[PDB]
Amino acid sequence: PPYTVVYFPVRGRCAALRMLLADQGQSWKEEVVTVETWQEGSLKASCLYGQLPKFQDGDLTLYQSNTILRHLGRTLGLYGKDQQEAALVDMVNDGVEDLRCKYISLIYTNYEAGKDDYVKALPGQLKPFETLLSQNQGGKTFIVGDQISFADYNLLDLLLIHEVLAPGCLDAFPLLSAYVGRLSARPKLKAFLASPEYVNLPINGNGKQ
Amino acid sequence: PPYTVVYFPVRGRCAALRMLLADQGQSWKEEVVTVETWQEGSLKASCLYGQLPKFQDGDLTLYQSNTILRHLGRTLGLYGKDQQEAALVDMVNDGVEDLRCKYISLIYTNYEAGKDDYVKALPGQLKPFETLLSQNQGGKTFIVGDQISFADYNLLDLLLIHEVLAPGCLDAFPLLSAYVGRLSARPKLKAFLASPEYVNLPINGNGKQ
Ligand SMILES: *S(=O)(=O)c1cccc(S(=O)(=O)N2CC(Cn3c(-c4ccc(Cn5nc(C)c([N+](=O)[O-])c5C)o4)nc4cc(C(=O)NC)ccc43)C2)c1
Ligand SMILES: N[C@@H](CCC(=O)N[C@@H](CS)C(=O)NCC(=O)O)C(=O)O
Repeated sequence: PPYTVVYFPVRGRCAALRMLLADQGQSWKEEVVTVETWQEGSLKASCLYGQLPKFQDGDLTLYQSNTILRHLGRTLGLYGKDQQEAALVDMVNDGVEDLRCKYISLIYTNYEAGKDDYVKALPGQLKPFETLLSQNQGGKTFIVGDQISFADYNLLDLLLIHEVLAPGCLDAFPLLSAYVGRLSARPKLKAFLASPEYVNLPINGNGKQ
Repeated sequence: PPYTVVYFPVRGRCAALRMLLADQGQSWKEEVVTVETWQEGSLKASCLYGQLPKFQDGDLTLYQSNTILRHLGRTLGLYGKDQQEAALVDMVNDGVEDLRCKYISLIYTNYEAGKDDYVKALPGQLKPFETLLSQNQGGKTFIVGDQISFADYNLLDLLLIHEVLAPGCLDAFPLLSAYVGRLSARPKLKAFLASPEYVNLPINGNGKQ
């Protein structure tokens, strides 16, 4: 198997790259890291920024989830068909990252106090991606151009975890909803999304969702 | 003039890309947006994510500073020599981003209370970049490979603003220090870093630093 994913037993910042790997018919080894292993200290100390995911593609070793996604996109043709489209994919993914940061802050540092304000503010954070969809072939293909990209898998995961956090949060965004259903029903992705290696994992690392 | 930058009269999220543009001998028109004009509300409602910088290259239009950086590096040859080096540059820029986010957070939401602990934690946040330099040509060329990349400009700007925040914070990191000196000696970049266009601006939108 060409790829190794080294992460905690969490969906987290690895859910999107896992989706990408599964939907593209790739195989990969999961190295699961428990609390005991991480506290041991040597794995962490070997990690560039002392964090996970760690990712192996042959004898290339990568850290940072967004770096990993861009890498897979580069080498599996999921980065747009020209340089202009590649910039657009960078835009979209960076917006996805900003919102994911806000989500992670809510989850890990302010769930009970912040959830109401967060759900009240969420439609403003989702409207940019519906605008994006509506300007690209009526939103009936992918988020950028007419072929799938790594930003699609990233945006999809962000949308799914938000539909967990605030159910019905996509009712006001018909295009984003049809987009979730369409990408979710792709066959290899569907299979992965229903497998135990996905369902048995919590979204996050602190029991909140 | 091919390029248009549309950001507040600040350095902020634009200091790096400007640096790159100046160092590559590029010309660009600056459109300056005051807080009064911003607070009017129209330009903000036309911004994809409600933020600036907004960037125009021909009739391609971009938002997000990292998107702009990656686009400039893709089109100017500052994004590695092969796919592996591009992935390493990504890994570096994302590390830079994380630290930049911590810095932005401090600067805007907790300067007085949080500066002391920010400074105490800074060496561990810098140690990875010292390690990277030590494994690429003795730290005596660039952060990745043997030619400059957009990650170099973003990292340089990060280090400069941290030296202003924590004087001598590079005392313990000889390679990062010599790096700041070397890249700043580059002719076009030195010229730009002493010009009024750069010098007359505050590091951040709220004058803290
Ligand atoms: S850049 O101008 O420094 C910049 C950095 C990050 C984000 C942006 S922005 O999205 O385009 N945007 C403009 C405004 C930043 N800003 C402010 C200001 C003071 C307090 C806040 C609220 N806030 N902003 C940020 C980034 C956070 N945060 O914690 O992440 C918070 C809570 O914004 N004041 C400003 C004054 C000027 C100016 O014209 N000075 C002479 C410019 C920008 C600016 C948020 C921009
Ligand atoms: N910027 C990183 C963030 C990864 C991250 O913070 N992961 C957490 C998992 S909850 C972690 O590594 N925590 C361990 C630590 O910092 O010791 C990425 O995108 O990969």
